[PDB]
Amino acid sequence: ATCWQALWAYRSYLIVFFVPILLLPLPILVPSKEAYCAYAIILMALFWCTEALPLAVTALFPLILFPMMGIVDASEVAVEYLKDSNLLFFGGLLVAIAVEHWNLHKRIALRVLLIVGVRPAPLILGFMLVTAFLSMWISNTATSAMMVPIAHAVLDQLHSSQAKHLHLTQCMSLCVCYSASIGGIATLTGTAPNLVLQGQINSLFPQNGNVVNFASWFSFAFPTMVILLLLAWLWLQILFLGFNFRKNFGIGEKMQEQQQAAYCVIQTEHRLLGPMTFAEKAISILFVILVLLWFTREPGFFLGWGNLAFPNAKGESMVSDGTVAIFIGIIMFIIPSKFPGLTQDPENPGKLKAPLGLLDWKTVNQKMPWNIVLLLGGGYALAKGSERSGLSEWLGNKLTPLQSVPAPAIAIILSLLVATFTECTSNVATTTIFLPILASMAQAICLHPLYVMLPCTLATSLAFMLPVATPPNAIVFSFGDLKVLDMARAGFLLNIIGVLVIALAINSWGIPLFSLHSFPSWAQSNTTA
Amino acid sequence: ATCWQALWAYRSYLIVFFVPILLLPLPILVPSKEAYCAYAIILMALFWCTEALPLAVTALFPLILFPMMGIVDASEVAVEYLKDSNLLFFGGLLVAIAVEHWNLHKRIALRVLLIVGVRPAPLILGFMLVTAFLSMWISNTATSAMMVPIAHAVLDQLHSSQAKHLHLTQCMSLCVCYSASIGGIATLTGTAPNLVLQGQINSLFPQNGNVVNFASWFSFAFPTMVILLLLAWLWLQILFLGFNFRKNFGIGEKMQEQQQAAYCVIQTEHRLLGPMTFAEKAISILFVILVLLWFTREPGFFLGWGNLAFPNAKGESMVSDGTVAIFIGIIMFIIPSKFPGLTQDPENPGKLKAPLGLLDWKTVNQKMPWNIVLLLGGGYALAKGSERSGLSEWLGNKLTPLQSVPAPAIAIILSLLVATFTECTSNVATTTIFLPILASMAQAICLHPLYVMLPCTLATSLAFMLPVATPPNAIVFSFGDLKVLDMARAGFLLNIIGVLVIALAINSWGIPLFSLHSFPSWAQSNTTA
Ligand SMILES: CCCCCCCCCCCCCCCCCC(=O)OC[C@H](COP(=O)(O)O)OC(=O)CCCCCCCCCCCCCCCCC
Ligand SMILES: CCCCCCCCCCCCCCCCCC(=O)OC[C@H](COP(=O)(O)O)OC(=O)CCCCCCCCCCCCCCCCC
Ligand SMILES: CC(C)CCC[C@@H](C)[C@H]1CC[C@H]2[C@@H]3CC=C4C[C@@H](OC(=O)CCC(=O)O)CC[C@]4(C)[C@H]3CC[C@]12C
Ligand SMILES: CC(C)CCC[C@@H](C)[C@H]1CC[C@H]2[C@@H]3CC=C4C[C@@H](OC(=O)CCC(=O)O)CC[C@]4(C)[C@H]3CC[C@]12C
Ligand code: NA
Ligand code: NA
Repeated sequence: ATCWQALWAYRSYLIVFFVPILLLPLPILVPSKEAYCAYAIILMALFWCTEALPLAVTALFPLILFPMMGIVDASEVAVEYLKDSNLLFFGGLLVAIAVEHWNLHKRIALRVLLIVGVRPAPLILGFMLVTAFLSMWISNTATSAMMVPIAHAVLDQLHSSQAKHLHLTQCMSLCVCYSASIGGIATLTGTAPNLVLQGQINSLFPQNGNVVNFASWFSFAFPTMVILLLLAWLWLQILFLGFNFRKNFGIGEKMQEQQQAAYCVIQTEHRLLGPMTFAEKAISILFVILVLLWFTREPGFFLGWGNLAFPNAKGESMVSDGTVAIFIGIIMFIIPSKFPGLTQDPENPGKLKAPLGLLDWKTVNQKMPWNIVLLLGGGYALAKGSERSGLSEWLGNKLTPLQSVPAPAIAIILSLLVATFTECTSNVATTTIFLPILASMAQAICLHPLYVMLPCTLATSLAFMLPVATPPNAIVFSFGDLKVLDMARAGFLLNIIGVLVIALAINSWGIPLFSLHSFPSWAQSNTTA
Repeated sequence: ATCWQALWAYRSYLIVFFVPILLLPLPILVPSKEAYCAYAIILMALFWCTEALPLAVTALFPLILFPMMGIVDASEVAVEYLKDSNLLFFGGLLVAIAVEHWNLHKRIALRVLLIVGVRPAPLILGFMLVTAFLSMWISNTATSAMMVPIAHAVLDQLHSSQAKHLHLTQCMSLCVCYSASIGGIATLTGTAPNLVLQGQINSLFPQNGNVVNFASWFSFAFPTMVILLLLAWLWLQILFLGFNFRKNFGIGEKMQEQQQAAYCVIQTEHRLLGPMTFAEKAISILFVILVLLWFTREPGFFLGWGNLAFPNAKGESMVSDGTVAIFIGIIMFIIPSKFPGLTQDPENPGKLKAPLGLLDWKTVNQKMPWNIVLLLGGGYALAKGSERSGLSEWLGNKLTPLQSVPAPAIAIILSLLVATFTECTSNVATTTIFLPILASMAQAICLHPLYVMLPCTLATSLAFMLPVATPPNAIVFSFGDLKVLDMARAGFLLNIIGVLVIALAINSWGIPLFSLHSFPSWAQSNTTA
């Protein structure tokens, strides 16, 4: 009896000791570098899902596993842990720390609740719609980095105004996370695999006639985005709240009048705030300026300030979104938090004292999620180890004996495999590798390309199970009120739903506007006929 | 009156606003990329010395300055902020956090004080000798990362046993910092520019006869190290303590018997500790194993375990010192801090609870100096911007019209310039660039190489003014009780002392054992005669 409670109390130590031993037949029986990288991937996924170690400690495992298995040496694996996206997260969290420190987050959360109201499922739908609209035009990482702290502030105000809590918290966190990545598929400039697909079409089949452009991508990918967003909202609401759809929408007495009480509490808390202080006004202006600079830097469909000022030899911007975030975060240290804020010096009773800035270093040190910086870096290191061991090439060359399958099932199997492989590795390198293989495979069996290239492009964006794929999937672990098992349990079904929605969009309304029953003349080579 | 105290209270804001404006004639009047990188260097040095901003905030300035001046784009400047040396610092600080959390640091500090005694100048000399002996054989960063927390613990125990304090603290911090870099010059494998010099001699002048080897480097560079260490001890003791040399050595009554009181207090505090706990024994064993693995990984003069296991195609180690540090730090999370430590669960009154590890994440998050990680990264970014703008090449090509100078003054001017340029940039890239220029310059004027190549190699190691050069110079800012102006004030004279000691060693006992009055036959080309 107690000898089983001793083993159940020690379960993390038993997992950490026994899971690496049980996977040893994969590197022992198959002596290859692809097998070693697969060992590292499966081990890190199991350690993240069981939470046997902290997240940031599991994230440091490529630093010891990749040099001593021979994939890549220590100096080359160490420069993967701070890229530009990781710095964009750091810079956005500086602004969020400043917003919370001067009580602007309470004012924003109370205005949001006074506009939308206190009803769980419509409030979640409103956050999902705003996040998806923002990630059509700016980066997915920046959208996540400004939308996650706002949703956390709104949830805290809603839970204090009514005095379940944890399940509504998990639902709103995952809804913002998934909306930031779902909304990026709708525009051609919304996420990087879309531009990789346009470049590979123009490179592999010249004289295609610019068949993939802004309007033809929007006409195909906007209804897919809207259908997938509504299905994601419905499934997350079912999984975390009940099957009721009546207390979810707050309908009926014993719900209608216990919401007027919380709404009156919210009105009282909003009235109890005074006028805006100097720090709140300065941070509001800087926040608006940061979002406006993110819209106009490199919009893709017209020419931004990052193309006019600061171009490279190809006309692209040398300045990125992380640069603008670090710029605003640095400016916050040099602006005084109160302008005639001259305090008499207590340890020097003849001098005055200047006020602190909108940010000081000890607040930033206490409030920054350093473990998420390490988690994002560990994901990047896993992806580079996957592309340097030859595992991505080995997984790409498995899609070639998929030829002996009828055509609507080829795309479904392909989308399943591409979403699953993207859960381990990156998504831009997979789109770089997989598209020539698929283009040759479709040229072999007299099938139109973009019948297999479009589902492969759309499937790299819809991966929802692990924090290693797509930096939004890491950013929701910042406030520490969500487990990885919640994300995997919600994301496993959402991958399958995304696969089915892609199949509906490619077998209906994708066939007319791309002429997918034709085998066009710009795809003919000397091998076809 | 008060209108001057308002301006004096606001002096950091005035510095931050006015220093970038006053330096604008350098990029405006000289429109070049070398001038832009020099602007960034001078601006960051002024912001660090005035402490107008926090150290880690000034360290983030290459991320905004280098893409928007056109030196290097955002994605390439962002991957400079986490290299292997920065990770070695992180991994060593994990072990130091574990040592302090379980009160092993108090036991170590009390044993050190019971052995050495309570006398300031001999205790400082003992720390300097141990640090210099350790950095002859292992990395300078690892030596600094384990010696700085121990010295801090010893200073805290000494100041509590006597109840000035701050000046003795600054003296011991700078002494450990400077000893870690001074001791690395004595062996051929002690620091990386020495091996760069041996490789460049073997590459530029083949059939030299292996004139630079282990024994001939040790015979030249060991007395230089000992003389420079004694002069550094004397100068730091003069600058931070008094000119007395009698209260510094604790000699004479009113000092002799107020030290027996503190020594008896130290004996009482050591006796009041009990036996060692389980956590203290586990951390002591892991600390000894980590130091023994650092000695034997790649010793240079024999074959280590990193050459036998884990070699690359050239036989070098794919595993580094940072890998071993991260390995030990990861192991500390999985070892229980008490073995039958089964606590009855308070929030679940039918189950037990396993103990926490030797490290948990919230302790690491509260205690890690994240700002020093950012400071080391900002230094690496400054160095890469210096080598990509062409500023290092431009500073190298200035040493060529030094030909019209008598020979003992060429080496002195050269060592001054090389130490000053190393204060801004790195030291391995400067040794890579400057040695062919100096070798051709010495072939032009019938002068022996290694009369100019040896002072250039030795001068890149002795730079003591800024945290950007040599990662030990950043690691002493971890405990926040030292300003950059203290380091600059102490290091400015120590650079000149190092230059004079190098001149003494190259004009005495370097002339016999390298035959520096000969112009040998392996340096002749078709241009000489
Ligand atoms: C589509 C539904 C969306 C529901 C809302 C979910 C997303 C909310 C995102 C909020 C983003 C805030 C950005 C930061 C603003 C900085 C400026 C600032 O703080 O100034 C002080 C400002 C005013 O403070 P005050 O002076 O104390 O009132 O605070 C604010 O937070 C700005 C005002 C709130 C804006 C909410 C907009 C919501 C989106 C549209 C909702 C449409 C609902 C449709 C149904 C309506 C029925 C009537
Ligand atoms: C040359 C002068 C050097 C002066 C000392 C400055 C540098 C001190 C570095 C200390 C490094 C400690 C490494 C970590 C040890 C882990 C093991 C551990 O904690 O085990 C428990 C161990 C014993 O604890 P206990 O059981 O409570 O006594 O604690 C220790 O800290 C180890 C014992 C102290 C070692 C000090 C050695 C100092 C270097 C040689 C000094 C020579 C002085 C010449 C004049 C002598 C006059 C009589
Ligand atoms: C949490 C910390 C304590 C690490 C936990 C241990 C395991 C997760 C790792 C660390 C070291 C790894 C080993 C490092 C090196 C090797 C040798 C490697 O040997 C080969 O087959 C290479 C053959 C060749 O190079 O010719 C096989 C995998 C293995 C055993 C690895 C298996 C997985 C190990 C034991
Ligand atoms: C602390 C934060 C608010 C930054 C503080 C401002 C300055 C430290 C920096 C930031 C932007 C910098 C500018 C960025 C770009 C340029 C354009 C650059 O233009 C050229 O001469 C390039 C000519 C060419 O490319 O042909 C000259 C330097 C300058 C003014 C830089 C001068 C120094 C500035 C003003
Ligand atoms: Na986007
Ligand atoms: Na060394």
